[PDB]
Amino acid sequence: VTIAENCTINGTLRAEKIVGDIVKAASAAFPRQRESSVDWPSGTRTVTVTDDHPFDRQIVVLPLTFRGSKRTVSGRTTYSMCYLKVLMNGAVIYDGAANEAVQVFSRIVDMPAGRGNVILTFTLTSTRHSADIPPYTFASDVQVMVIKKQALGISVV
Amino acid sequence: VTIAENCTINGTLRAEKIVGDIVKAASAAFPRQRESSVDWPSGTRTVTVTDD
Repeated sequence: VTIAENCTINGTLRAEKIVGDIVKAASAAFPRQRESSVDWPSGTRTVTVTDDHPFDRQIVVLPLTFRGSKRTVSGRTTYSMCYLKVLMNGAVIYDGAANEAVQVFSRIVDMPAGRGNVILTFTLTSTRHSADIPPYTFASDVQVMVIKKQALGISVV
Repeated sequence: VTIAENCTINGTLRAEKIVGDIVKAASAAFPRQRESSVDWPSGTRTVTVTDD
């Protein structure tokens, strides 16, 4: 069926695939490495978006908050840094580090139509205070949405 | 087309605008003003939502 203008269903629409201006969403938590009683985020999450749409799309990475720590023992101060590296199709697009203050990563990745699948890799690494004290870092979940760009519902200029 | 009851699609539904029980979204970044080797966010963004 090809409808050139408005189509109005007054009941229930049961569609398998929708290629409209709806939102797509995926989410995951970083793998946790643990010892004794404490764990920290350390690992990689790979998000694949297929180019199965006829219009360009925006992949929005929602605010991801990552933070390290500082510990002073016997007057000696040690840092536990949290490194977040974000790759688009194998090319580094973000490389951030947190020591004490929180760092927030939220980005827009322009995926066009027909260019191919877009792969976003989020690698997070935590460094220990010393050989005996494990890393003490925090990192929130990675959440990714796909939106339409230049849509008629919401516009942004 | 006007349908008074359920409509079922066994393939791909491709609509430009969808009006009902859906989650719309938009996003942008603030303009950045820069000098030498340092930039900072400073600017205006507008989000318009249509009453449709």
